[PDB]
Amino acid sequence: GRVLQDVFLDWAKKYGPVVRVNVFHKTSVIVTSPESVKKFLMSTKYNKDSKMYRALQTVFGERLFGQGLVSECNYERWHKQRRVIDLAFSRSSLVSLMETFNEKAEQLVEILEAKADGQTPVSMQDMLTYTAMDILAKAAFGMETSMLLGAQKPLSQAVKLMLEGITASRNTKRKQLREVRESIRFLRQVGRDWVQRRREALKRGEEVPADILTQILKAEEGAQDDEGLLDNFVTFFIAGHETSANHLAFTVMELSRQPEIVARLQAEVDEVIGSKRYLDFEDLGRLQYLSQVLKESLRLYPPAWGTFRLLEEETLIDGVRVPGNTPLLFSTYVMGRMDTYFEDPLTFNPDRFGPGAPKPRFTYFPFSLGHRSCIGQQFAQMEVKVVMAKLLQRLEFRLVPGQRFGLQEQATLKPLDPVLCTLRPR
Ligand code: HEM
Ligand SMILES: C[C@@](O)(CS(=O)(=O)c1ccc(F)cc1)C(=O)Nc1ccc(C#N)c(C(F)(F)F)c1
Repeated sequence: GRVLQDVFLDWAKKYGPVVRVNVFHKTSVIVTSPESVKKFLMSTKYNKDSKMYRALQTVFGERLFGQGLVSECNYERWHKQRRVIDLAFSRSSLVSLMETFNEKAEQLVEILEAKADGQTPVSMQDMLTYTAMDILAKAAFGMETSMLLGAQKPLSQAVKLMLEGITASRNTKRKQLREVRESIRFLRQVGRDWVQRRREALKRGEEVPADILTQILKAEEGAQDDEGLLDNFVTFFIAGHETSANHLAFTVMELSRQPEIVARLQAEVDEVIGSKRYLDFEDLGRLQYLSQVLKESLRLYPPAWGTFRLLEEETLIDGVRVPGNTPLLFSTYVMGRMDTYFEDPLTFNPDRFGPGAPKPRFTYFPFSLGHRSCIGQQFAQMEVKVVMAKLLQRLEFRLVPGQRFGLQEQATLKPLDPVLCTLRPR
């Protein structure tokens, strides 16, 4: 259960802060000094490398993320979508999402409580993925997928294959090619239909609370076809649930072998929310220790391990001449595991993020940094606190003997094993 990132870690440690590599069968330079991270990520002068993102824009010759918000590299084209889409992420937009967050988390916990007999194995990876998908579908596009309740099996199956498609396409077979193409076309069709269903409600003068769909449509205002829209549809559908689910899955997985931390987490949910059923916005800020545990989870287990920038002009980086036209790779996974940046890096220790501790300085970036940072950071941090808070209040988890703690790389990092647990009530 090692990943290509673990090899980059070995080389960063051994060959220093500037290392030429092969990723996606392409030359790049991995750059792992905090000073280089600041200089390149913190300036609008450096932009994403279209070359490295082509594997999201299209897969197996089927259009996927296209020139959506993640995969668009040109600053001006990106800046135009971002300025608009940003509105759906205001403090007030996010406050409004609390209900969706509580509703899905509650439904999750209820489903789990029904299986909490200590004998039924439950894939926490699958359940968390269904939750995150149901949350995203509702919060972003105003649709109920009810995957938690067994619905939309074809859609979840389509996301699954598509993800494996992204996995096979850039790294490594007859049916897979067909399945993946079909899955990508199904996803884009799903988006067609949900855009239509929104348009027809609007056509009949119905009222629509501003959301992500509202701003994606709005950014597509004046285009002859809606292919840009479906790009942004698939972008958010995927990016707005997969990393959250992976992050939750890693956190649950790790906590199963951290009883003392669970005890403090439990003690904390009690003090701040009690046995209350609904979490208020202001409740989130007070779950400070849960916050540290999630931060520490992202340090060791970042679903999105890093990012690429195009270095346009030959530049000196930490004493090494790097030629112009070179993709720079930045890895929060790598830096998180280097003892030069984090003491005893392999130890899961949430006190690293405790009150009074200096904040890691450009050595930790699970949502990236600068202008290309994650638009959904706060959205994500909120949903996962809501979900974990409810789990911690009501349930205890035990990993099914034989479950491993390792990682795998699909389109993101996620647990190698499905996180099979048996459940008991707290
Ligand atoms: C804990 C979960 C999350 C983490 C770890 C996370 C991680 C990241 C990272 C590292 C970036 C940079 C990608 C790159 O440079 O190529 C990114 C991009 C972004 N993610 Fe997130 N993300 C998560 C949750 C969310 C959610 C919930 C949303 C949507 C609701 C979302 C939407 C976005 C989008 C659209 C981008 C592109 C931003 C831009 O270039 O303007 N993510 N995410
Ligand atoms: C194809 C690849 O899986 C591989 S990668 O190793 O070149 C890579 C991983 C993570 C990155 F942030 C950037 C690149 C990939 O680009 N995945 C990727 C990148 C960003 C995002 C975001 N946001 C996602 C996500 F699935 F949408 F979350 C996947």
